[PDB]
Amino acid sequence: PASSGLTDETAFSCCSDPDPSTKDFLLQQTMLRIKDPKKSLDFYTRVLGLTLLQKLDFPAMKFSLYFLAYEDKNDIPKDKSEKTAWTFSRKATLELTHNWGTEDDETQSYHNGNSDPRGFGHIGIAVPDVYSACKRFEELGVKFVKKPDDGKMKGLAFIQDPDGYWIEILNPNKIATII
Amino acid sequence: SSGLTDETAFSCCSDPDPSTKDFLLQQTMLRIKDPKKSLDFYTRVLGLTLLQKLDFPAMKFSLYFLAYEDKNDIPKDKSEKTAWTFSRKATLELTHNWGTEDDETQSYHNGNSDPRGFGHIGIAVPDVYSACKRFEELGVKFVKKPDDGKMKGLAFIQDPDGYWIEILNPNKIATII
Ligand SMILES: FC(F)(F)Oc1ccc(NC(=S)N2CCc3c([nH]c4ccccc34)C2)cc1
Ligand SMILES: [Zn+2]
Ligand SMILES: [Zn+2]
Repeated sequence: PASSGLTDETAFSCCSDPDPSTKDFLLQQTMLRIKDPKKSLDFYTRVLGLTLLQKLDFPAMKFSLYFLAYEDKNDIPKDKSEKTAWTFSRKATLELTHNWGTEDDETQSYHNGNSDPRGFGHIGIAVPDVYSACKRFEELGVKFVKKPDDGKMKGLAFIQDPDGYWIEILNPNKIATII
Repeated sequence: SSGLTDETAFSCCSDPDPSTKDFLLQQTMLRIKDPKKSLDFYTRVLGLTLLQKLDFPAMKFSLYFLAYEDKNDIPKDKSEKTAWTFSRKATLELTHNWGTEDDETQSYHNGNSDPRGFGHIGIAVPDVYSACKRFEELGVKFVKKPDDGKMKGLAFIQDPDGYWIEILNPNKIATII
């Protein structure tokens, strides 16, 4: 017969315990290409409150990388080598990739993964209060894909960044409510 | 061209608003064709733990949450488990739309060919060369071997959907830059 999703039993049976060699692995980054770092940096820092950990430039290859994360800026090492080893050992960073010149091209944009052809869906941020977070987002001119009370899943939002990537806004202590 | 100067970049950065103080970067969502290949890949090859599984029969999809977390840390009772899962940093939400697994004319787009957007997720590891040795041994497909290309000591592998996963050592990137 055709799909009905895996039962917990089938799902749970596909799960292995971590091999000891993987014990110090961490999920360090999600990389997204960005058209204009001026817009993106302003959005991710001012709207969402993330910090720029490091900027890396690769002139020969004509791109820059910007690493953003929820980290205290006073924790960032000043020295470029110690900064680099710190940035790349932090959990949950965003690597924003700037291919030089895209900001000047008015016919160029990246694809957000949510229309054909689909793949990547979104990043997601946990906040203590979705409704107050989104009220602030609204006051700052943030574009919404889904307002918190819109649609089936009440109490949950999606906003877009300056490239159009979707960002889920959720409250971990109330997700239990909205099945 | 020539990129942003540090002064231009840094000048676009605001200090965080206090209302954002408890925000955390909780998930990256990827759509997956076959949850069987994927759970196997991410748990066994990569060593992540399945925190939780969610089903939405009305909409015909399931969500699988994976993260590097000790399973003995997972709340046993089903309600508080969810609030734990959704408060962990750096989880992967894998989205399975029912039926894609049986379809041979379907695959998802990895973001690295036209039209580009998403690039990859990235895993920091203590030793890239032994990790990739183990990966080779389990039959993992590579996009870039660690010694392949200019940037030595850094690898890209593919998951069962074709998404790229960077494999890196934070203490050797400083050398690599
Ligand atoms: F043109 C843009 F817009 F920049 O779009 C892109 C999109 C993706 C990339 N990155 C690619 S294509 N790869 C990563 C590293 C790598 C590839 N083959 C290899 C063979 C040997 C060693 C390393 C590699 C493939 C570079 C530029
Ligand atoms: Zn990367
Ligand atoms: Zn999500």
